[PDB]
Amino acid sequence: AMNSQLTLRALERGDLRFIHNLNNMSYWFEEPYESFDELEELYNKHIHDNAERRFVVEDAQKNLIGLVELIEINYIHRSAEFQIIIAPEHQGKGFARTLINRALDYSFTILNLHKIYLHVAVENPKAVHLYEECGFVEEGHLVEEFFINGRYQDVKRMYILQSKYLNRSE
Amino acid sequence: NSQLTLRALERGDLRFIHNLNNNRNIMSYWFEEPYESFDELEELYNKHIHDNAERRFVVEDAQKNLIGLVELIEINYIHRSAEFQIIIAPEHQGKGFARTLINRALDYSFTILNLHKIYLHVAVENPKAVHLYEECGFVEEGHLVEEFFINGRYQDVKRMYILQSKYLN
Amino acid sequence: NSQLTLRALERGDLRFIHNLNNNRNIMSYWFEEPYESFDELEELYNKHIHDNAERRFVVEDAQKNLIGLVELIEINYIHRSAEFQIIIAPEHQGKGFARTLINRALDYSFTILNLHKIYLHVAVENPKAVHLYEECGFVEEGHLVEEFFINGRYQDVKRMYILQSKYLN
Amino acid sequence: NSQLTLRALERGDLRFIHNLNNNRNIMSYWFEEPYESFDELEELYNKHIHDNAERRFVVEDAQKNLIGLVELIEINYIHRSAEFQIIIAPEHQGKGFARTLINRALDYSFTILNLHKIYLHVAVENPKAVHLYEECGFVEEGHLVEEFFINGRYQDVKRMYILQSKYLN
Amino acid sequence: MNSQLTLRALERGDLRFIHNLNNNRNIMSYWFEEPYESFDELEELYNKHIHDNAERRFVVEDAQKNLIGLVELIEINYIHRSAEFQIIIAPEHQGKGFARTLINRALDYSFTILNLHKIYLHVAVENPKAVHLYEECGFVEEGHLVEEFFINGRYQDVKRMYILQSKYLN
Amino acid sequence: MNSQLTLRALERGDLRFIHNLNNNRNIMSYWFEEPYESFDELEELYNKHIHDNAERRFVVEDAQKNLIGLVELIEINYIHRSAEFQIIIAPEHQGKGFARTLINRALDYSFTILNLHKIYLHVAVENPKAVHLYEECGFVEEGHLVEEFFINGRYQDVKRMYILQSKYLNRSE
Amino acid sequence: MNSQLTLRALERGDLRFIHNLNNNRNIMSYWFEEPYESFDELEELYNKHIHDNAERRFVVEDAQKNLIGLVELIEINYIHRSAEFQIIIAPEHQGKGFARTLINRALDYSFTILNLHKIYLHVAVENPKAVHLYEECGFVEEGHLVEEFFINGRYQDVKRMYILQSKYLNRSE
Amino acid sequence: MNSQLTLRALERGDLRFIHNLNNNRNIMSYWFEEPYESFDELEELYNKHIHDNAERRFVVEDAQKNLIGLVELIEINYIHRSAEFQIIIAPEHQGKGFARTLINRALDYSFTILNLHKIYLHVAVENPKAVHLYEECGFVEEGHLVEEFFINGRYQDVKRMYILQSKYLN
Amino acid sequence: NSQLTLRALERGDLRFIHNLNNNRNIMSYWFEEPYESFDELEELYNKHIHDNAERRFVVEDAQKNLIGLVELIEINYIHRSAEFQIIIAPEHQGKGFARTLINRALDYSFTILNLHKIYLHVAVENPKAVHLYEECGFVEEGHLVEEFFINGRYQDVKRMYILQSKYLN
Amino acid sequence: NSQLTLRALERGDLRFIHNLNNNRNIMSYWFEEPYESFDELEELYNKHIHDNAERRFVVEDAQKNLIGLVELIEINYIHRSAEFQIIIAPEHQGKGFARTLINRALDYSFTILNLHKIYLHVAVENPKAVHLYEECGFVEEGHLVEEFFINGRYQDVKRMYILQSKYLN
Amino acid sequence: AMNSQLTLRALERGDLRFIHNLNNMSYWFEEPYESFDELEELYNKHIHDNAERRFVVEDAQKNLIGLVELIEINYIHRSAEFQIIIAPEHQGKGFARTLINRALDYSFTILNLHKIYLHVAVENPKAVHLYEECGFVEEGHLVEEFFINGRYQDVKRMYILQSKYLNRSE
Amino acid sequence: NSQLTLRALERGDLRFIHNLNNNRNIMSYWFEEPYESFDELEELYNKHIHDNAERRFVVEDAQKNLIGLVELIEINYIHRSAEFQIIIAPEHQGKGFARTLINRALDYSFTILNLHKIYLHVAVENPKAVHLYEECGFVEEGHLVEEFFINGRYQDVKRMYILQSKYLN
Ligand SMILES: [Mn+2]
Ligand SMILES: [Mn+2]
Ligand SMILES: [Mn+2]
Ligand SMILES: [Mn+2]
Ligand SMILES: [Mn+2]
Ligand SMILES: [Mn+2]
Repeated sequence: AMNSQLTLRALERGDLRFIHNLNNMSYWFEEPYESFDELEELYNKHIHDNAERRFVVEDAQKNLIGLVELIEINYIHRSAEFQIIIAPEHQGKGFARTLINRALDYSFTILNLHKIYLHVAVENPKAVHLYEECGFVEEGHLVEEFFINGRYQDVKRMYILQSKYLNRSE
Repeated sequence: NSQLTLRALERGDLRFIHNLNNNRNIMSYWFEEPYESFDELEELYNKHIHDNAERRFVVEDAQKNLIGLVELIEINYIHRSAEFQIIIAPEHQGKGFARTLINRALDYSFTILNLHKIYLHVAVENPKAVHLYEECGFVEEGHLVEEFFINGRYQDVKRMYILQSKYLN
Repeated sequence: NSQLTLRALERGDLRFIHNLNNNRNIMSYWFEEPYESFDELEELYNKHIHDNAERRFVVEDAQKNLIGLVELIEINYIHRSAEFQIIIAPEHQGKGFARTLINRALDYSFTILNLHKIYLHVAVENPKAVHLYEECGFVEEGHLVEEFFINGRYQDVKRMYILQSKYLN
Repeated sequence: NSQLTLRALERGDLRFIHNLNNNRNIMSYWFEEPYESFDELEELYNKHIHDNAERRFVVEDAQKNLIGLVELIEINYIHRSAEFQIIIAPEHQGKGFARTLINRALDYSFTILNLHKIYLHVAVENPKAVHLYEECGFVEEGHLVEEFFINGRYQDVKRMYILQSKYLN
Repeated sequence: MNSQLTLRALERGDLRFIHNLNNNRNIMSYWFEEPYESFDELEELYNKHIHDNAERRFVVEDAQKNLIGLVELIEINYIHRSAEFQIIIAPEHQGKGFARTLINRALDYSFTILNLHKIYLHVAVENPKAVHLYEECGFVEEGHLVEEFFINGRYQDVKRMYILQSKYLN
Repeated sequence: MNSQLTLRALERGDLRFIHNLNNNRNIMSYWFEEPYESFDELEELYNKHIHDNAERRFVVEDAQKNLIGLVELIEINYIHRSAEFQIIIAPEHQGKGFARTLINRALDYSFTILNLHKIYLHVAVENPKAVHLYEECGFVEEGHLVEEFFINGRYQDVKRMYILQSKYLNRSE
Repeated sequence: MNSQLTLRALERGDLRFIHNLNNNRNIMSYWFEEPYESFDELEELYNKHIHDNAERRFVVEDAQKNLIGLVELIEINYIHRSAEFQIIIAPEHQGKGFARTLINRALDYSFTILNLHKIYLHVAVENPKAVHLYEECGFVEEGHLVEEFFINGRYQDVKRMYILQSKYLNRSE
Repeated sequence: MNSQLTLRALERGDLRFIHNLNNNRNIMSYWFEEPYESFDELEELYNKHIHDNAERRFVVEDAQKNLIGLVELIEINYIHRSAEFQIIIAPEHQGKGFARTLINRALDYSFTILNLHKIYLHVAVENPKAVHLYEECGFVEEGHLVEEFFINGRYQDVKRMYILQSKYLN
Repeated sequence: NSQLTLRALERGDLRFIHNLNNNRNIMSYWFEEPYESFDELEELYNKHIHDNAERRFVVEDAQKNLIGLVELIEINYIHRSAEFQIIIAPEHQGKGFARTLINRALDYSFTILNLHKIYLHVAVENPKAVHLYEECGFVEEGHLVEEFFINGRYQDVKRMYILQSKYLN
Repeated sequence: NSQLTLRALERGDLRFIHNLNNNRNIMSYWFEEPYESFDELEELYNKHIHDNAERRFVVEDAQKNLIGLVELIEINYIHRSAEFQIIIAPEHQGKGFARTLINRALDYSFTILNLHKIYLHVAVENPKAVHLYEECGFVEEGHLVEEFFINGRYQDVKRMYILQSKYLN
Repeated sequence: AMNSQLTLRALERGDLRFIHNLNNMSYWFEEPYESFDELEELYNKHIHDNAERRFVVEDAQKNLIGLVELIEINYIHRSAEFQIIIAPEHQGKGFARTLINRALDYSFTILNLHKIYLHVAVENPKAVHLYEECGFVEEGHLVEEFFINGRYQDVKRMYILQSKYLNRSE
Repeated sequence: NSQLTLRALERGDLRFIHNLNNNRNIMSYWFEEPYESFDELEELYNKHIHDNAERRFVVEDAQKNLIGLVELIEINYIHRSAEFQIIIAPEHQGKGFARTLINRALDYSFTILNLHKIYLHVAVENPKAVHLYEECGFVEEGHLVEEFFINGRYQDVKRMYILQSKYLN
């Protein structure tokens, strides 16, 4: 209900600590990093690169809630992959749908992308169902795609198109 | 209105420009490069300090409150033309400052930069703004079809111009 | 016409581009920066090699003769638009190539770059050119007043556009 | 087929890669950056020489004729996967080299790089290619909707994979 | 009042004052023949030309260190031994009789320290009182430049006036 | 003859010629307001100012590509829209009547391509023939600069002469 | 008094003082043969020449750390083993008898630490009191340079005075 | 012979000749007050000081382009308007009467082009014939520098001789 | 003596080093380059931070008072030798520290750096110092004639060495 | 012991690392480059930030006291091996933390980095350390003769290893 | 017998092709490379680095025979690892012992190292025996150290000391 | 002997210097940095072109054959001293050139550089060389014990000097 006070803002240098705290292997523009020091240098290097865009999510009190990321952005095919990360202490408060809507809205009314896709573990059917409710549809079931917790797991690939998100209600 | 001033934009004004871009909530550009992050804006600012293709001015009142921004872009010094954009901070909209800012901009453009022509774009769906520009002496020279993707759809804009010869009489 | 090809511009083609600019005898630009000397053109070329705001193609025949140039400029990948200019070498003007080149340019723009809109400027005093563009599907969206200083006086130009939806159907 | 060899790509092979890109006539990429001119390709090459994310092999015969190219991209060394593309030079298409190249690539991927999975994309509108990949042991894991803008329209592609366990048994 | 006016070499800390002088005057200002508007541009042009001898500047102060004005020598040529001189007095100090004193300080510097041969200046034809003041200080008209400067919405004529080292020293 | 004179933008390969022109004249030459003497200094000043718009130069060639002379615009200011012009003809081509043609080419460029408002030049007071030539091409004296230049052992006066875009373009209208 | 004068190598924090000394003297000052006027130019010339051995400078302080003056060696050549010396005392400390002491410190440094062979200086012909002071410290006139320097509106002559290491070190032996 | 001698600005292609002149002369040579020995060092000092105006050099050629000598102006000061002059004639061209002509060319350049006020030079006290030649060309002794230069195993005295622009021009 | 420690020199110690050089009143060197100003010393320090030809240590007591400096220079890792210099601050001279410092330096040189030989120079006119070095195991290997210009005249110095084999037994 | 944690090393930890190196009092290395001063360590740190060959973890308790350091060096990601060193701060030596740290390191090495082998070196003259490692599951694979010059003499060290298969069963 | 004509020379840029041909995963200063282009850049980067030293082996006719490498050189411990690689076409001609002697001689009479060690596959007992003949002694048997041909293999670590190689005959 | 000349070393002589180092077969240094590869020598050469601490001269005959090298190193311009080394190419040894080269070097050192003292090192085991130096006026000032590791063992060298005052009489 009280998701009204969540704001998105473009990621900046001061947010790197938070990003570092969030990851428990991460990448910055497809380059791996572990230390905050490496992340700092990778950040300076890619500041003008348009292949990935990030937004930190804050509440009215400026607490850092989570992160919205678009990666693999291609401006000819007009597509991007989307990932959302909510800080542990803010999980389970119902913010996810709101953040997903903000991300799609940005992608489809500002960047003018045509398609957005994402990956979700097959073993997290609750998350899969949440994405289906937000209008995503399964386009793939990737077999043994990611090595997580000691074994290769399958993931769903789900997408939504700009035409669908914008004209859903017409 | 009499106490509104223009001053050349400086690094310390960038936070304000960044705030104007967040509230406005469309993609903003610095020397034709889109920016989102304050850090990207700051780097684009340092890179183009010596570039004359765009010039910007902040608008302040007698008390130094930041009112808005005046921008000249696509400046070409052979054809002597430029595009003009004006942005008033939300809290200062509706107070009658617009005409004043437009006059300041034209005055600068035509009595200091010595430009020949100034043009601007205004949404077709904002006929009040179109009418305001017509009152300040601008005339429609084009109706650009599906020129800008704004708020989820391609929109048409009027292109309006005024010439130095007209303004200087 | 069937044997005309477009190929991405390369450093070795700059001599040709420079020759086209001399006979045309108007101020030429490379990424919105004016140039006159071959050396300035070469340096602007090296500087903008990775810049996606402009794309150029040389036109060749089956025998590799250099026919002309196709340029897309002001490319904006959010609004998905670009401005188009075409230049045919003097000795190849009047051979019927223009329509073919225009089609190749639109095809590239709309089936490879995935742009939404392409526009161009054409002198009002060249109504034959205007008519040719109308035949290829372009429509006037503006009549720009005293937009360009050409041959000693400010001239009006038509601004003409075509949309991807129209060209693809 | 027995006499086909793979060799790690070097700067001298860039001409060949550029030639392959012209015939295919869709936008090509070098480490996810698009390029059209040989000059752009050469610069992107110098820039990514130390980058592990993509690896390429040129295919030659006993006489050193250039047959084609094998590319692994989006290589991830933790998940141990990569995307595979194969490009055969026009003059060598239809001669039965494809299956051999595919086998060489899988062998390399699975017995030398020690990858776990190899996947590829194939246009839904090219069912003969899809069928060939199914014969080589690939299986469909996705049907990507309107994934790529190719020839004026968004097209669907199949995503097909093969696992190291399957190929090695 | 006038005996206590001093010239001192312009320094980085004075640029704010120079910027304020440019805002009040409200015509396009130049630094090493490059126009500037923003304080940032002025500061970068200042850093870039610190070792360039084609222009030299001095701030004018009183006994209490109030900033009175600026003296500039530009187009300095050390073979022909000439330079252009410009003087700008802050609004609040105009009309107080400082000008003649500043002009003499500038000529003294030019002719007894830099060893220049000639100093010239430009003065609007529409400011005959200024022209006459320069004539009183020993300058003579050598040209009447037609529509030389676009100032305040129109091309204006300016007098070009000069004085020679031999005249000022004898 | 004069119909066949062409202007082209100066390029690096023309610098030898420019250097030769400077040696014959035998007075101090400048490139972007910096004096130069050696070819090497000229070449480095050329590389340094390639993208600087305050000066523009053109070499003059005939139908056979012989190098005839040089046209320079300096002190170009794009707000006031003015520039200084200098023309130099190679010794062996002086006295063939090319000057007026080159002056027309320069004015035409300045006023129909760069869109400048005013062009001025300096001419030695002791070269009244040159002053007269400039007056015929439409220039008018706007100053007589006293002891402006140290040339050949003494300070000399020069005329400053100008012409406006309105006059050159619309004289006939 | 003079026993308590110390020399120390010039440092960045002393540049304000050097700048103040230049303003009072009111003639053109140089740093590594480059003239400077603003503090900012002096600071950049200082940063640029930090590792340049052609000039060396020392500030003079008293027991209380007040800044008294400056000792400079310039044109140092380590093959010919010579250098030019200049000494500048702050106005408020002139006339207290410090000069001879500073000159001795400078000679001592030059001849017992740098191992130079010769030290020379310039003194205005119109400052015969200074010339006499230098003669007392062991310097001898080796030239009377005619119209060498343009100072205060006219070319002035200066004496050039020198002293050799052998004389300063072994005079007493 | 002498009417056909020309001065031209030194260029990179002349450095081999300058290096040969330094080897034959067999004393330590300087470029912008820095000693050089190797051609490589000379070439780097040349590149580094191309835009430095404190020294200017000219090679002397005959009608057939044979390299005759070198004319150098050093310690050029554009406020006091003075410079030091050095002339070096290639061994095979010494004794042919070129010197006076070269000296006049150098003074002419200095005084009718650079607009200098004074030119001075150094000449070994042990070469009174050279001293006398300079006196004939209008130079006057202004100093006798004691043990100024360590040359050929010993400190040597040199005369310092000067000439003024007013004298040479009148 | 037991409470004297050696620690690797750091930027914050440069003031102390500079103070030692002023009272000693002879030309000092940093990596064979002479210095006088603190600023020159600081720049030489930044430049040679990774240079292994010289190593320095400050000597402190239990209370962290700065006692002196130990320097190894001309370090050659093939011949395995180095030159040693030791400087004790004026106020700490005559307290018996010298022998202790010499032992610490040799210990470092021979048990950590693994050098084979350490040598030093000592003025012939300081026979007390020479005798102290002989007591610590050094032996004269040369009497260098007029090696150093010090206090207005060329002075002879003894060169004294000790070998790792001797110190370790 | 239960409350000991490992945390990836950062720039702010360099002081601590430098303190550990002073107490050990033998030559220390950062990516195989020796260092003594904090300044050298800081420069070597900046230089190797992107280098994968060594990884470090600081050990803290619940209250954030700095206990020690765990280092993996000579990491090879193909052969999947690394050399391990552990350093405990003097004040925490002898309190029983060692075995716990060793277990944490093996666990990390074998369940997170997926290494195959971990080896270490231990002085032959420190048989209690050797015995402790044998108890933790390491086995001698070499006795390296006169491998390290430590405290004035070349000393032998045991090389001890443990394999992932052994630790995980 | 005719090993007398083998020469060692320090590796230089032109030898990189040969080094590239020799490797069938290699490293340059412990940094991995595959392409010749990467090797070129790594070469430029480490030219002044003393941690590794390489020598190419040539015959009288300048054929490239092989490579001698010292790596992990530490100048405090005074040790290094040695590797020798003979080009396929030159294997089996008896050159190895000669190259090993050249390497030890260099290491022990020029670099002044104290110890040299090497690694040899346990499954290549012929090579192990050759090294024992040249004076090396086993100091370790590394268990499952290297993944070669589809499985982890054991390797011997063998060393020789300077004192032994130099005084063997006394 | 009369026709032997010195000339300042230049880049084109480096191959010769490299050849001299290969035949001599001991570790060579350039500005105290050891070099082996021609590429390392070339980079050290470019780096120290402006460094005055060492000066070198090649020796040529009338026919331009390269005879040898004269080097002054450790040049100090305050103490006015330098170390001298001379190397004659193998094929030119034994022809009586040595005395001549020594005289050329001393002459340069003492009549051009104005040095005060020149010293050199000569193996104790080469008494013929020692005697030659004594004949040219040098005197032993030291017998350095185990100073250089040459040919597998530490060797002693004589240090010999001569002063400018002596040579200039
Ligand atoms: Mn990707
Ligand atoms: Mn634009
Ligand atoms: Mn100017
Ligand atoms: Mn000087
Ligand atoms: Mn290692
Ligand atoms: Mn040394």
